[PDB]
Amino acid sequence: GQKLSAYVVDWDLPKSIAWDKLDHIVYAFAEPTKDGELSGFTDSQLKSVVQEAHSRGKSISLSVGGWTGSLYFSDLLKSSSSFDNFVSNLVDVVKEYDLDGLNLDWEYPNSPNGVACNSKDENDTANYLKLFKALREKLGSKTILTTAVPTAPFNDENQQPSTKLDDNWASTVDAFYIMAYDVNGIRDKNAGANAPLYYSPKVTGVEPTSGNDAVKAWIAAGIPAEQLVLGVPFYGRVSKTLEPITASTGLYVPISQSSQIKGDSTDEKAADPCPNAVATYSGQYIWRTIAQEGIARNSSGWVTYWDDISKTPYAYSFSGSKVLSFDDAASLQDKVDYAKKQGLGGVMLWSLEMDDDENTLLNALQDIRK
Repeated sequence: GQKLSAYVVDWDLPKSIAWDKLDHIVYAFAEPTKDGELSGFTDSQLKSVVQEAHSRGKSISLSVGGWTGSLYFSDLLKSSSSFDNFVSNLVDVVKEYDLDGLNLDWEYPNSPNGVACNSKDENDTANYLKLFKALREKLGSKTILTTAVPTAPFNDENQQPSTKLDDNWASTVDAFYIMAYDVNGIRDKNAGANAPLYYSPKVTGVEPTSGNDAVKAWIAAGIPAEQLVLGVPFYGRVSKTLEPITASTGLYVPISQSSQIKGDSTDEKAADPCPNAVATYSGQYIWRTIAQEGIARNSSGWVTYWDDISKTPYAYSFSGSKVLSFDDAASLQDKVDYAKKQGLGGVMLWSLEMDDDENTLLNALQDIRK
């Protein structure tokens, strides 16, 4: 298995990759086109990084899909001819780039969530498994086949999270990388954690999930814990509170749902790949910024707190009335402790370039690889 996997992104590769602090690089993203070709990544970068990984004895997978790369998965897999062509192209990419694996990041099978104009079909989840089976048959047992997954099992024919997965999921796919981040946001009445480790039903106005709830849901639906990988963020998110946060309010306070405020300098306005889509901010605030601004020592207009329920830090800036939910060394350690206790297969991180030059967050993950 891969104890610690790190996503790196084509549009912003890390200036230096800390190879000795990770086991697996996941290169994001190749985006399937309407014709089932793989586009949206930089040839020379992937070849450079594969060579570096291999020189260092490290495994590298290509991640296929991602948020803006999921438009065509449903269409591609629901037609026999496009399915076969897509499979052929995926096998070709593995050979062309000497990849050790493929990480499929369809966001999401049969879902009106994810990019609004994504194709969708009742058979999406069954077809996704068919895809993994085809890849397994063509590439063999050595290739690492993984999938990045939401906080509940893949949707069934009625767009409901599956309560019982086909046991060929676990027997075909090596690992399931749970995206236990971006959990709360403007779709919720109250602020909540970006990557809560726990969720308590006593808290209303937030999404009723967390790392723990997600892991439990995936295990309950049939995936053994050792094939689950807990994903963690190297960024936080800002929300705009309607009233100030104080020592008395805690994190879970009412927020503006009118529009997502900008996070840090990495938070560029961007529109989803749909007709007439409006450009929006994500509220992303990467660790490098959190560290540089001294948020943790109440600098730069922030006052920091810890949320004991979710086991994550948060901070309030009276200027702009912003709450930042984030992860630090302590909260990442707590996620690792949880992952080890649950006997998970490992952890993964999104994404590597977000760490500071001292590898503060990546260092916080090291207990998973021992």
